[PDB]
Amino acid sequence: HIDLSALNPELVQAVQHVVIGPSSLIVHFNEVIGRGHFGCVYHGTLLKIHCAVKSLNRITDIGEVSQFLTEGIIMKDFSHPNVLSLLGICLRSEGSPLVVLPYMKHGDLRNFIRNETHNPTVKDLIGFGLQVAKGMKYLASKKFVHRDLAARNCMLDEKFTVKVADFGLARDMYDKEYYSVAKLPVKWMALESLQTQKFTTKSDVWSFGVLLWELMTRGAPPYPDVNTFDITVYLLQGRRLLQPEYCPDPLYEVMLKCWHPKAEMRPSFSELVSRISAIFSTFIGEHY
Ligand SMILES: CN1CCN(c2cnc3cc(C(F)(F)F)cc(-c4cccc(O)c4)c3n2)CC1
Repeated sequence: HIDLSALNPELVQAVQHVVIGPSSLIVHFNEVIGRGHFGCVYHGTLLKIHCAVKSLNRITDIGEVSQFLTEGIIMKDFSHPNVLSLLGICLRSEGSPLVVLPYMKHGDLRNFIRNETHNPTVKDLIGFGLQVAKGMKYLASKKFVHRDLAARNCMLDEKFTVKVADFGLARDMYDKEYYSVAKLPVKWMALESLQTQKFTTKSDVWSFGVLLWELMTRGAPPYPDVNTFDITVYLLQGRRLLQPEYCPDPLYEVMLKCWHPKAEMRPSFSELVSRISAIFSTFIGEHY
């Protein structure tokens, strides 16, 4: 039970445009979409917009709630077609605060590409990669470092638009099996992050490379037989993930660039969009 009467009335005024009235949102607590460490996600309907609603169970304090509000306002103004949007936040006199997010029909991108009901083409796969690159170009422009880029942390909507997710108020550990313990996604991490536990846009690029390998393999696990404690040495020896069977040569060249051991020699996300755009354009799709 969070004491809403204690919130500063001026902060409450400043946050209003992120705020969703309890009266405008039905949460279907019956219908669980999924869960992370920080909370369960439920189907909801927003005044009718099908949405995903996440109950942030580790907000207890009034101080915490006030930070949450300010974070919501900040994150609400992020806006790009390949970055997950924050629809709003909802505070309740009982229960944890709620984060309202668009519903993503096709779930996470790793599960989609592993699903036997769908058969994306090589072009579709490259296209997913390009879309992540565009969304990351946007985040990097805002000086926002993801720190956990991976196919499992991108979502797919009904139009097969990819949205970079798992950041801001949606940040969580949703599948613990890919993190080693401070839980680290070691098989996605840049060589220097393994050594220092610091992350930058240049380390996001490295992870993006691994993501592109996940895409082109249709969701193979990276380095499954290299132990967590051996991966730094493996990478120091210059060894990398092998070219996927259906990955075009220039696209594997792009991946190797992303895994350069000198962070400063990796491409920018702008250069990735450029390079992947070109490679994408060499494939004929259904209508163009
Ligand atoms: C059967 N599938 C039907 C679509 N599914 C959807 C649809 N939209 C989601 C939106 C979000 C968002 F971040 F926006 F809150 C989050 C999830 C999601 C949340 C936790 C685990 C997970 O794996 C997925 C969504 N999961 C999954 C299950």
